[PDB]
Amino acid sequence: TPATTXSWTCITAGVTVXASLCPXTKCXSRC
Repeated sequence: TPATTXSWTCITAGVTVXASLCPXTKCXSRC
């Protein structure tokens, strides 16, 4: 796995948590 320096993996994994609680996350962002 050519996972250089925090690529897609780092992106998706982190994004997911924020959109979980992070304010503004359920306001149409996921609904």
